[PDB]
Amino acid sequence: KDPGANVRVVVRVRAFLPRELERNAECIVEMDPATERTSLLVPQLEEKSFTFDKSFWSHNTEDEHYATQEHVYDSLGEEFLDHNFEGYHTCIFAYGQTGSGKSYTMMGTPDQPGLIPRTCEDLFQRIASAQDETPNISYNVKVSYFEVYNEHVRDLLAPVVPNKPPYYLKVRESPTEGPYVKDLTEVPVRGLEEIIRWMRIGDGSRTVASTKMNDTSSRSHAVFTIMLKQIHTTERSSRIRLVDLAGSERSNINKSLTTLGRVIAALADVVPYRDSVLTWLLKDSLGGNSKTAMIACISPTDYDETLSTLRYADQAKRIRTRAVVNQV
Amino acid sequence: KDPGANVRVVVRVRAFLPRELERNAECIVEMDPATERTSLLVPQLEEKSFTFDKSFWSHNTEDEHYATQEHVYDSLGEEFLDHNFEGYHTCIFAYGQTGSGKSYTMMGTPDQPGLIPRTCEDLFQRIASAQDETPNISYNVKVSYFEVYNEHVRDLLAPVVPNKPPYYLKVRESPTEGPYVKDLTEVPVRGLEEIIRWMRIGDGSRTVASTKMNDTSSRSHAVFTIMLKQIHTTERSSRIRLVDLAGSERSNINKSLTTLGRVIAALADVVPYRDSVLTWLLKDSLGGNSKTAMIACISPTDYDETLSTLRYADQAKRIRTRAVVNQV
Ligand SMILES: Nc1ncnc2c1ncn2[C@@H]1O[C@H](COP(=O)(O)OP(=O)(O)O)[C@@H](O)[C@H]1O
Ligand SMILES: Nc1ncnc2c1ncn2[C@@H]1O[C@H](COP(=O)(O)OP(=O)(O)O)[C@@H](O)[C@H]1O
Ligand SMILES: [Mg+2]
Ligand SMILES: [Mg+2]
Repeated sequence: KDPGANVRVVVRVRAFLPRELERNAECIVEMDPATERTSLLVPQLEEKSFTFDKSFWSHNTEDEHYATQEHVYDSLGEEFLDHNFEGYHTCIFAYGQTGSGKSYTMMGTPDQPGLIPRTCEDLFQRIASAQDETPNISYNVKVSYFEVYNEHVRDLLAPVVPNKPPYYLKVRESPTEGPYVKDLTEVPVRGLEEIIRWMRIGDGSRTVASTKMNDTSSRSHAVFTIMLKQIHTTERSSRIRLVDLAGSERSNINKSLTTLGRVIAALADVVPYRDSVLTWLLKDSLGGNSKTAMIACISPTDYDETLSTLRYADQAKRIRTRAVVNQV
Repeated sequence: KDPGANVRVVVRVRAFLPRELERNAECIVEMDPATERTSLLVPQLEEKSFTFDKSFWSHNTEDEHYATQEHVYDSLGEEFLDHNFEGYHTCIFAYGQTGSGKSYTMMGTPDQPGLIPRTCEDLFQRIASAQDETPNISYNVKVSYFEVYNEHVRDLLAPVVPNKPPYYLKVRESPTEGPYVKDLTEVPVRGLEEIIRWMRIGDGSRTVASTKMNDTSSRSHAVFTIMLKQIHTTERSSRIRLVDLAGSERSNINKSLTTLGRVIAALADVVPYRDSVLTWLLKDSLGGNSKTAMIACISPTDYDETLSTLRYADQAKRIRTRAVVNQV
């Protein structure tokens, strides 16, 4: 009786890590194959159940209801890509503690490819296939990619130059298409190959964690975005926003990830979109004209951290967006 | 009775892949903890033993003689770094079929770090520690990084620009310090953090495979090189060469990896160094002034492809280099 999309919410518990494996480390998450339910168990102060649009069990290979990367795409990813081609603005963000599997989910591995390349691959096949199915229609892909870190935005695709003075982009406002980053490089991409190249580039340009030997900063959020324009004399374009958020564990190096929580809170139970760069840039995706999905990633061992992730996810089911179809 | 270093040869069999795992896929490699022996078994035309400087069993976690990434470094990597700081030119190359674990070994994972970052970390700790142990001495690190692909050399650290006309560097010859790449960017690096940044950049700049969704070209060789200069009014520099070769399976897109074989062959049982770009640039690491290691990577399932890798590794034991200590 009103037109609002609910934020699609989905959880994915990952497999034990060698570190934990070592410890005969306990597992405190259970997902029902049938009901889409996730249960936080009590390790040997209480047991909690939740229901989500999907509860992805990616914790044990040999389980009957195991959820592969392909299976995650096939549920969430693909359907959202449909919406994009039907001219919706899409947005999927991975949220959860560091090491919960946000990056694995979104990006995955060379031979374990996650949401993003999946989408890319899917996308281009469609375009290719929509040649002789619909020859008076044709497509046009640009990709852009940036991370926020310490309330600073940097263009992950921009060339980088030794004796580095790291260079930050400005955030400004389309009176019609929301907030955006002033001057972010957007790169026309003709194929999978080309796209997944710029993906790889941008990626190795992220902030390096100094805590691991060899990692991306656990406190950097990254936004990969595919703008997709369909031309028929007349054309319209949708934009695919795909986000790998900074870990959630219990300018300021924090502001963004914490005030994000404040937003989701506002939108369920003045939304403080502008109290942070990330939330301001995603203002539209979290309540503007966006078909939007949250993927709560959870560790199978961490009790309070998982309980938090879950609480948010639960709270985020209540958010409603005003998702439309674009045209010019 | 003559001063030649033997090429150090080492092999590492990796764990099954999920794909193989699926198949109850057979395992045909066996390493003796005690003797450094590797045996190619007969699947259920013959059984073949070999001995190497080390035979790394990285195929099953719960095994008593399992070889971690850390343990691979602690054998090969460290000793070699020692040689570097003593002023030797080092070079370690990974060789084997695609998917054998070359990249995993050399580079590894964010939380599975291989040879390279390990080396970088070790290196910088030494320098840090050699502050107040030896304050009249101090160090100076530059990193450079390039891949060869289709007999083309490209500067993986050079900035890259949209509407990309991919840009190839030239090969010219130091009448004194061998072959080298004319104008390759070398980047002074002040810390672990700085170096492993530039590693990540260069990396995401490699050629994209179009066979996988999301991968580096199985046919690109990458040469990561750390030039380390020790200053005392007087200084000298050694260079660490770390190589992730193109796979070995059954300008021309092949020339390099195949004529490499022809070289190793020449040096054991006119060495055709210049018949390819790769072998010409490594001319020096393969028989010049270089302490040098080969790491043969092998799949635990692939019979002929492993037998070939092994054949070469066996043959490479015979190579002797003319490894010195440098000074100016
Ligand atoms: N769903 C999964 N199943 C098995 N292993 C996983 C899964 N997700 C992540 N991993 C592994 O766990 C580690 C942490 O994953 P990562 O995606 O970096 O977490 P985060 O992005 O939250 O830091 C990585 O080694 C990753 O490969
Ligand atoms: N030693 C190992 N133990 C367990 N898994 C491995 C090992 N080496 C490689 N793998 C996995 O096998 C796959 C192929 O490894 P990779 O290094 O890419 O081989 P190559 O570089 O020869 O293509 C990767 O997913 C890698 O993470
Ligand atoms: Mg991550
Ligand atoms: Mg590789």
